[PDB]
Amino acid sequence: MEHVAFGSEDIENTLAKMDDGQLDGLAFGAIQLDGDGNILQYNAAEGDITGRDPKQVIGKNFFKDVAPCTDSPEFYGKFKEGVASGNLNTMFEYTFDYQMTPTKVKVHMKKALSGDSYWVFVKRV
Ligand SMILES: *C(=O)/C=C/c1ccc(O)cc1
Repeated sequence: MEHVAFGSEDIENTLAKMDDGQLDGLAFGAIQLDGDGNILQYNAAEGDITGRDPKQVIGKNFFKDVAPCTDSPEFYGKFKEGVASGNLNTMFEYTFDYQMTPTKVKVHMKKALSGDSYWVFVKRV
């Protein structure tokens, strides 16, 4: 696979500029968002967790379109606050339940190293 653990302290360095192929080798779901929440990258593990087809969701807005169950203070609010501050590093459990069997996950959102983009990492719990 790719040898990176969920929640690693330097994950943003390890995944910096990772192409879509390499991202598909992670053991956990990985989504890269711009500051508005548009999907830039979406890996295979995430698609397995959620059922979404990665290439279909890239370019969509995660909060508006793909994941309305995350359009809440508890998820989007945290994301939006992090984007506004230009800093984000949070881990929390959540349940994904839009047009899918409800699935509890652990989420790690972390600002990407460079630029202004934001990772959403997901694993099952
Ligand atoms: C709630 O609507 C959650 C949906 C969802 C979460 C994560 C994804 O990668 C895709 C859909």
